[PDB]
Amino acid sequence: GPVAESWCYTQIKVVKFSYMWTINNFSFCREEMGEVIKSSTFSSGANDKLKWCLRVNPKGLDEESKDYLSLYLLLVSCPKSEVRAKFKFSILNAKGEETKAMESQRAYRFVQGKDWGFKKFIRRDFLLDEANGLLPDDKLTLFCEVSVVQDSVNISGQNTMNMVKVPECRLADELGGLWENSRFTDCCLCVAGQEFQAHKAILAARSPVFSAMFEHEMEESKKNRVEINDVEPEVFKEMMCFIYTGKAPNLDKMADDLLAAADKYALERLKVMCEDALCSNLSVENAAEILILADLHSADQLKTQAVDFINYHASDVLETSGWKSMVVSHPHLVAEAYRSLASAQCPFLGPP
Amino acid sequence: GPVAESWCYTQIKVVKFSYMWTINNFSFCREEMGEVIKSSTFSSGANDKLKWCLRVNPKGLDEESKDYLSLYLLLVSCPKSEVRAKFKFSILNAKGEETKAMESQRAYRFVQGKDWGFKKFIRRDFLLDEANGLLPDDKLTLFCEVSVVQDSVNISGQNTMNMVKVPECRLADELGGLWENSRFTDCCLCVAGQEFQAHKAILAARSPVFSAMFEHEMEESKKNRVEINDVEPEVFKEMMCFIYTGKAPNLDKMADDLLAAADKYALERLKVMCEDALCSNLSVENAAEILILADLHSADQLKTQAVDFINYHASDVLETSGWKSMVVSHPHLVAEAYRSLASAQCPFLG
Amino acid sequence: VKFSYMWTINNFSFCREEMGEVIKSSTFSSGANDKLKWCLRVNPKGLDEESKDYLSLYLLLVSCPKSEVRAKFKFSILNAKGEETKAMESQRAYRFVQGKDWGFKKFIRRDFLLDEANGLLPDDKLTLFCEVSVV
Amino acid sequence: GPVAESWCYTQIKVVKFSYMWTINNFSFCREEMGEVIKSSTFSSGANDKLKWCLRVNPKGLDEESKDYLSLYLLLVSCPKSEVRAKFKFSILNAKGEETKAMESQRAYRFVQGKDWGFKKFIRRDFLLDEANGLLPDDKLTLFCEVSVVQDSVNISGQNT
Repeated sequence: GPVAESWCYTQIKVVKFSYMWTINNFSFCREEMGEVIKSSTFSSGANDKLKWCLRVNPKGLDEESKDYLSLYLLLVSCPKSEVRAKFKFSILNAKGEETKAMESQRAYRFVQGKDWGFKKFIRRDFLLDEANGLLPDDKLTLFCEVSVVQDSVNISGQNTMNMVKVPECRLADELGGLWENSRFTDCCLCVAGQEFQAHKAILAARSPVFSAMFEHEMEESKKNRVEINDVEPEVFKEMMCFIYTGKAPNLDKMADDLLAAADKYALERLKVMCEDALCSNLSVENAAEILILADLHSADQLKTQAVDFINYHASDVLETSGWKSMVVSHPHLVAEAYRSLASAQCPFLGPP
Repeated sequence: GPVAESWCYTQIKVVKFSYMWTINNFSFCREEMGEVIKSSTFSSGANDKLKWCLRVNPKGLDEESKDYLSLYLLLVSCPKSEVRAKFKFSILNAKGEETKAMESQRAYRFVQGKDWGFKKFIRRDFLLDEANGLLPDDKLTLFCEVSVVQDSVNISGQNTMNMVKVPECRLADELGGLWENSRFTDCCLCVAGQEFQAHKAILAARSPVFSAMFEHEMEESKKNRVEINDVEPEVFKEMMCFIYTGKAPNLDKMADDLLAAADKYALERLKVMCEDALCSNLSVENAAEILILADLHSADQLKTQAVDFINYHASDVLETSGWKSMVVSHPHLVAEAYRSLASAQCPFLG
Repeated sequence: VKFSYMWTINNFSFCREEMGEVIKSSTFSSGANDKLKWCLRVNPKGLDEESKDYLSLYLLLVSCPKSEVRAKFKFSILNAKGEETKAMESQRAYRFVQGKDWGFKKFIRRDFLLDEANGLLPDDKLTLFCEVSVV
Repeated sequence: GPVAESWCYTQIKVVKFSYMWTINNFSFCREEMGEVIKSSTFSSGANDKLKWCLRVNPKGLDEESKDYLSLYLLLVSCPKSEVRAKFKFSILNAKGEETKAMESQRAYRFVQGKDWGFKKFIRRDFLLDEANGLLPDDKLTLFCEVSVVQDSVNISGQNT
């Protein structure tokens, strides 16, 4: 383990798109040799100006490929003249696993309107055989993965310089002890009959709700006792810990009540923290309750991921009693669920 | 089962419809009228927009097909100009016949104003022969389910997740805004007459020197009326900026006095930060001045760096007036210089 | 429904690439119905190994409202004067689908194009003239 | 030439750098096979981000090029990932005109720290004889003309 006086780091940026192309009732291939079936243009968010498409010859490109379905990748739109990429084609069987997954050894050069692919991809008989499982419900399930390389960039770091070294920011390190020791604070803070000691400055700096609460004539006379009963002390301690310190250690065990309290007190960052923590806990059985919580507390990101989840897994949630209470308690939730479900994945019977 | 991101699916759903039609007196109809057969047309499909007609010719329309009986699918008008429909007519098993009956293996594209079908279905005498059991009550029922497979394009879906954003902590910028606003201030710090207002708890948490004076029972008077005279106002503002923000933006231009204030108020991080500023500023003219300042303020890292710099550049440093003044003013400083030049090096032959 | 296309390539002797790549044009149509989008595809060298000393060209249909479109295309090269020379068409009405290319791989000899007395490469610029009729 | 309804003028941008290099007292090259003597870094005004240089080995690179002067073009710095270019080298004579000018037909890809050149550029004794005059006053004048090709762009001009 040597120590280097200066170190370097050159990273060539790799971005990956993936594509899923199914062909229904594929034995009705509809045409003879020379038929090219295109697919829709696809891209990811970055940089979203790289449009790719797949072109399949079910019969074959040429007379050597008669018993060979051929699959090609064609780059339709690219802002630059050259993009180099490496592709991998695969076919899903009835279970769904990869089969005949073959890749490209080379990062081919791509231009506007250039296609690179495998003319010798798969035997026509090996696909057409039902016992191989490669045409489940006559659905040809292609699956493509493309990795584009960009220019690499040089970090060009250098250590063993600037001999005197400053410490890391001590602000949070010391102020985390401030709430814990509860020193030089003035005002009481009652939650469920349990009192804590806090001062107005940090609470007003980190929450507009308390900023509006303390300044409205109560600080002159009733500064000590404030009325809070919507929340419990075991979540309120974490509330004060996040307010004073800026960190949330015990977030997963209380991501519901902390979300409710942050929604109550306009804690934007804490609301996003509870959103991420609870959204990592998404599952089939607890979809109705998290949907209800997100709609109640106006969590935009959480409700977006929740409606995407319920549209993807609506086949197994409706039988649970959460949906059965949800329909009677929140009809608007059912309306929003139907509106989200009837437009994205099965809008107008395609796919059925 | 891998996951991917579009679900293209090319839904190529087919349009099929049910149909009922009965033919009466099929045995002697050729002797009745002949070959030119006209039957009723029907409309089906999307709200009966599509037009179709099914009829059976009992004998060949021309001379060549007199051997094989005609089941021709007449198509006066088609739905779309391109219909690559592999038509598969069927019978709902009036008797047992699902093989040896001519069923289409390859069809033709149907265009507007053109009819397409097949002219050979079964041998005429073989059909007329009742011994094969192909005469159920002298009537045949048609269930023509036309299968157009042309409509396929396309549907699509983006199908993105992107997880959650998770913005960064901003306690530093928030506390800087708190210092700038000065809301609910607990103590008044007066420096050179000018009064700033600050919070007691944050100052005590950051600097032990401020922490101590707010604990020695000097509270009834020194809360609002603490005097701070040995510092400049701008250096006090920069030090309060370090205390509240945790950051020192303007530190590089005022290293020495800010180091002095940091030494006075025991801010170790600010002390080392001003030390770092001073260390990468050394020149032969004022290096002894830096050493004097570092020794005065007990800055050990900067002290060692300046001592080593002077040891490396001693041939030019000794000519400066600052060295000649430290020789008089700070003798043990030059003693440390000699110690770190001799004890920390050598032997060097002689 | 007869389109027309005057598609121009400059500094062609700097063909920039070896055998087996394609310089596409941009999508073009007429005013009506302006939905059938077409594009030429020219390989400066041979598309195939046996063509090689050859200049292949195709017409490709990118966007189509209908399924299959019947059309007859005629390619030409406009010389230094500007007349239609090396003009050869397709007699058959070929069938065009989403992403089909039809044309002539053996369109013109590369040496016959690079001959400077022929005048088929004026100012290192080539002007292909395409006329496609859709029925 | 009839008027087309729609047309497209496709513009493959090219830039050209010209370079003149003068080596005085070249016969005092002072070293054997394997010595490289570089030139100053050079570019044009726009975009001035592609920085070129020449490199010459007086005796040669390889055992095949003992009696061959070897000359290379080296791209010292370039912000883009790759740059495609065609170069042409020439040696000026005593009267100053081009002589033994030889070029490269294929545009080579250039990247950080890559060179491309002619190892068998000119016969060494062909240079060193006085009769051809390609070494006037023991001065060697090289003219390097390089062409960098860029992105093509489509304008899509539509007419009535």
